[PDB]
Amino acid sequence: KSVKISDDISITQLSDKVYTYVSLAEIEGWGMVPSNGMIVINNHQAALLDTPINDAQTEMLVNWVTDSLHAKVTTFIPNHWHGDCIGGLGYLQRKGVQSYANQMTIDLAKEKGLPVPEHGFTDSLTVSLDGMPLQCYYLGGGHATDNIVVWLPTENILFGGCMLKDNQATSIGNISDADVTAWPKTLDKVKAKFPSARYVVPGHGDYGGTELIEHTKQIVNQYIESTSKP
Amino acid sequence: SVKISDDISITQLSDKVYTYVSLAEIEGWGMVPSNGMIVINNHQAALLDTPINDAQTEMLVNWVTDSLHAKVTTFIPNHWHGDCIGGLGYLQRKGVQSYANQMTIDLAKEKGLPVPEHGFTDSLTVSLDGMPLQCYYLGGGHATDNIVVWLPTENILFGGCMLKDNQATSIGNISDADVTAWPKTLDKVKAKFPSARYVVPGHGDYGGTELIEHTKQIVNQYIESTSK
Ligand code: NA
Ligand code: NA
Ligand SMILES: [Zn+2]
Ligand SMILES: [Zn+2]
Ligand SMILES: [Zn+2]
Ligand SMILES: [Zn+2]
Repeated sequence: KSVKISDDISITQLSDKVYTYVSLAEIEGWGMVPSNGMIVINNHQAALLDTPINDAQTEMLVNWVTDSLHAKVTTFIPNHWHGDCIGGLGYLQRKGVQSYANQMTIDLAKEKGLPVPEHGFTDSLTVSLDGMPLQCYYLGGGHATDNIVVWLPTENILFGGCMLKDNQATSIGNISDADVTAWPKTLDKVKAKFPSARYVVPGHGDYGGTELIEHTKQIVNQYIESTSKP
Repeated sequence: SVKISDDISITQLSDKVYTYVSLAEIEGWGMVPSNGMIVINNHQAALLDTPINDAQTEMLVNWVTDSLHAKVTTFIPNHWHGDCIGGLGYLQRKGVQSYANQMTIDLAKEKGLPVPEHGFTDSLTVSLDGMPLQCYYLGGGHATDNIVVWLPTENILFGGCMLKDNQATSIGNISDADVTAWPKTLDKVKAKFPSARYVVPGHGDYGGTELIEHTKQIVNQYIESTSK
């Protein structure tokens, strides 16, 4: 599977230009919790999709991109406003990395005093990494009201983020910012929009293929039934 | 209105916004003036539409540098026509970053024209070092991919070529127009920007929100004069 690049960070290469990382960080009362993200590389320029929970781990990751990939991190896109998405944005901004996100994520970050991504979109936005398309789509609420997905057309790889659960997952998880009623519909749109997905990376846990989508949908619907009757 | 050169003049609309008019010849029609915008924040500038060519674009960009002491770092074209992206080649050679309707990008690619970098489909708010540049695609009009750029902190709308100045009587170049969709787009624009202080068209004098209704009338009148 992966390769360690820190005592807490491991990385898995999915394609010549795409890698997915696993960042482990302690969360009070849950021990070391892993969160996923992506590193996309084109012409020695890199895009980081989600940051680890803090600056320190984000800096480790970016230093690896420089030291081992000989790439400069120029681009950043977060899945949503949670920590496993923008926990390291303060460091990236100190470093001059440009950012793009769902306009909803920007409003939420501003409202909450968190580091704020620069450019906001409402429907879709294809960020060009020196000619390589990183297609960002907001298809509706799910795990978080502002959650988006990032599709890499040239690679057939989808970083669906936290709205998607890994195959070993059995619970809906943290729903404090979720839109459980919209969530199954959002998954339906994801399924239909990216039928050629070869790799599908969730916000936490092992990546897989398109089955993660149906897997997640069953979890949300089971959650809905469980908390509705009797 | 200040003269930048014999073929380019610029008018300041607010502390942070300027509108330029550059004159270039259209094969078979003579000299035609086209409009664009210069928005400035913390010595960084956004150019909305470029003159018809690299030469004129470079002239304008050096003036922003020397007279306005701002560096152009950002670019947004109204659509794929020359009066929007004619000087994109030069801008890209200068390291200027660009955002545009995805439609504009696809059109520029299929035509072998300079291609903007980042494409959006509904709306996009570009941050000029904190100053918002709100871009919206509200439907086809003068061109199928035409958008508008709203400056919320200024109440200034660069509507582009989908809008005509007050003196206009004709619909103008409609070779890439979506005439039947156009009035519907103007309705969407009207409902969306009732607070406009300045409304700048792709060609002609800028005015107020009245250019939107005026244009709707021109497009409708056109539809009539060709249906008798
Ligand atoms: Na993440
Ligand atoms: Na123009
Ligand atoms: Zn989350
Ligand atoms: Zn998460
Ligand atoms: Zn045009
Ligand atoms: Zn025009």
